[PDB]
Amino acid sequence: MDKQFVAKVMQVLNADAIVVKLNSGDYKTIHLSSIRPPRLEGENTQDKNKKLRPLYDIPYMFEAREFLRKKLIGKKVNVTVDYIRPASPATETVPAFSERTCATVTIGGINIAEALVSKGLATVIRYRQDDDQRSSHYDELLAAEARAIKNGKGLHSKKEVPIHRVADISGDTQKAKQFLPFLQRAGRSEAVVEYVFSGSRLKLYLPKETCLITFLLAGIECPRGARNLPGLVQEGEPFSEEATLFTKELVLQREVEVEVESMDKAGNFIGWLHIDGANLSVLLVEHALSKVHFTAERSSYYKSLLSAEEAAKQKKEKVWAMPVLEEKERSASYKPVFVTEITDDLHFYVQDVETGTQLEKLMENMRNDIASHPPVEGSYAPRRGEFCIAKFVDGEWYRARVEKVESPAKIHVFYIDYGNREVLPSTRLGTLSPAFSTRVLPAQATEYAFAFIQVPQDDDARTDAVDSVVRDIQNTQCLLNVEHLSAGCPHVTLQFADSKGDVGLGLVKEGLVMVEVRKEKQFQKVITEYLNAQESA
Repeated sequence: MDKQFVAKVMQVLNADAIVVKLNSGDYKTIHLSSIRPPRLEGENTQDKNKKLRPLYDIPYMFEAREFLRKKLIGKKVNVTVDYIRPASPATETVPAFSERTCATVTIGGINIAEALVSKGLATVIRYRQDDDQRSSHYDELLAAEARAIKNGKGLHSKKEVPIHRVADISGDTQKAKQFLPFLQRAGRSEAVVEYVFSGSRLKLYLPKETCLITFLLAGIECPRGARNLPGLVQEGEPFSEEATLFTKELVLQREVEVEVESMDKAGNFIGWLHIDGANLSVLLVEHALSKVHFTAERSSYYKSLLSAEEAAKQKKEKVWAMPVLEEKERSASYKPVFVTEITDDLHFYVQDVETGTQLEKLMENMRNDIASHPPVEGSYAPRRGEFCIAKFVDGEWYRARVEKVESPAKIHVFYIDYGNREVLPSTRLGTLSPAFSTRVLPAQATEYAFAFIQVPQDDDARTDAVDSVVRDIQNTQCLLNVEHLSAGCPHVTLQFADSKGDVGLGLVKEGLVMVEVRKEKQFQKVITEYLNAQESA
């Protein structure tokens, strides 16, 4: 990093630091040289044990953060690094050894640290040795402190300390229901974006109600992120990361206006966010970082959304756009699994036989809980990627994940413990209680493919291969051995529980499928075995 540079302020980190974006595109956290933000170090706060919120509980911290935010957010500042501390001595830091790049930050001729100090919103560090590194405008900082003292400002004031009371109904369903009608009736409410969870979900501060809420953008579907929950590991939807950054760079810590239309089961309010005359839902669609949802159809913003989506789709970009390690010995470790579903593209789902009892126990517990607390028919509008419970054709409830929301009557779900898919009406869906989520029992179904064989490209040929497998192993216990991973799901070999005959090899024997050769040494023998079968077919 250079000693001097001009950079754009992306976030105000409390009262003594900011995050800037360099011309190179990199982000840097910069602390203000020779000043300390207000801190509660030295005072007892047992009354706030594990409930202390620095922004609101530290004397003058809110005032300092707001002064900096209003003056700098989204602006270009002139920076000159004065010194670097290898490890901050502050009591609370993350991590325990945290470097601090300390600089003089100026804009329009105003030294930011000097301005904070003059208002008593920061204090000047005193140095024991004249050789200690300090701000290059140190004398000006001390002059500012004299003014703060003279005028009794901020931390130098003798007046009663200003108290800040801020309610927080973030992701709280019962509390959200209490506020919904009021927020809907208020029309456009002023708010400050405090956090951005993704391209479309944010945490907002509403000054008029001195309350914090979580908010989801209406009328669109924004790409979801990665997952690595128990039994569910996958990359995020395309451009989920860029969408988040788009929203962060545009609205983080900006004053915006929001219209609340409804709320979801998680306590998130759903509505429209307006920033400097623009509609965020429309902007995301315009930049091809989200798509229009059917909920937008009855909205006055529908035309703008369609126009944006039209231009985005024409560009055909963004949302509209394997060898393995060689090993000496081949795996060979067959374990009992229960094959539940065979897919049309010759893939299949299985459950671990060893945990079958755990799934049974969970289903009894969950279904008994559902029987006691029946989901309200039609009061649930699922969001893509959300977990839920779904009522299958057998009339029983199962854990599921929403994969696509076509309309209120057509919700595409995936039964996470079995592997089958179904299109159902929202009336046959309900919320999945935390007590029965993957936090308690992992998703039980795992997707696998046959190793060493090529899935027929010819529909009729593939259908015949699938029918054979369904007939031979669907809904039966088999032995499975993981051979290797792929760009998709893992490839395995299956053996019949009794004869222990290789299921995939059998498809080769019958001439239903061709062999897919692997180059890795561990498969030297098995590839010859498969190629021989193919020859004799």
